[PDB]
Amino acid sequence: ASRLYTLVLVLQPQRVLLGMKKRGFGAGRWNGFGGKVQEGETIEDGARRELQEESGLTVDALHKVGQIVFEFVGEPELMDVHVFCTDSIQGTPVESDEMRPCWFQLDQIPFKDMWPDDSYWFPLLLQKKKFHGYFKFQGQDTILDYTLREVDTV
Ligand SMILES: Nc1nc(SCCc2ccccc2)c2[nH]cnc2n1
Repeated sequence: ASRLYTLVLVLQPQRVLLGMKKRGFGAGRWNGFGGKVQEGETIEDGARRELQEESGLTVDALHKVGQIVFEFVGEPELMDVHVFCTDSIQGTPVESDEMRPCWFQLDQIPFKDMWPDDSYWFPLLLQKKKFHGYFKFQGQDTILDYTLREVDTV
């Protein structure tokens, strides 16, 4: 029992783009751009769709960099999140109803105002390593169990 989601990180040589989530799931935390994958689109098409909806950006190419599975206590469906990276983007990011975008220097990442699992795997993304992760949550703040490894194929 699982459902597909996407997450996109725009990572340039000296900065990374994050959005402050204004409503819905994860509101009040900085994150990459993404959401549910729809019927009739590929996983990559869904990532591009969410990036455009939430920031206005389009891209030449997306690269697969990780997979993370989330379990929330008392929720029947696991979340299967496919994580993508890009350097080159097309456009200037703008605010949407869902997200307020800002650039961050790579030594000033706001981990205290991010999902707690990001402190574990985001460092691997910044180091350009591919990864598989699993995190079990009780509510939105408490990690009960986790696994994390580097992989050769995402
Ligand atoms: N960084 C991060 N992201 C997510 S969900 C990302 C994808 C998403 C899904 C549904 C609505 C909008 C966005 C997380 N969940 C639990 N820990 C987490 N960490």
